Amino acid sequence: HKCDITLQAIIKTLNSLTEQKTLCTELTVTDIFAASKNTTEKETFCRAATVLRQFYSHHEKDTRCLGATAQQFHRHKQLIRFLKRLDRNLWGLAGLNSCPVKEANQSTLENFLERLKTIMREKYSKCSS
Repeated sequence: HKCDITLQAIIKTLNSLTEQKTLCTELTVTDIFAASKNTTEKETFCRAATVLRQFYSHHEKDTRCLGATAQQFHRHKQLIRFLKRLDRNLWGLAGLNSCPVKEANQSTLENFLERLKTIMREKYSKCSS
């Protein structure tokens, strides 16, 4: 379950998420990676899934992100869709719903996703020859 193909599904979505820019990828999320100690692997996924869920739940209908042009509106919806897909996979990996996030530092969504991608790519690396 640890080196499950789900790792690839998460990476694929993160690749799409970071090659896509929005009017709000600069808005912030709690930096769960600002901890001088990321707990167990499952706990890290639960925390990442938690911060992303509050982000898309709070910005799906945000006037700052909805967009003026058809293209902006499309990218917004696309972003929300990808976040939900990423979140779904993370919760699946976490096998946990109740996890505390105490970090004060706020990082832009964009930087948070790049960081998560790095971590995910590392897991993939540790799983393969």
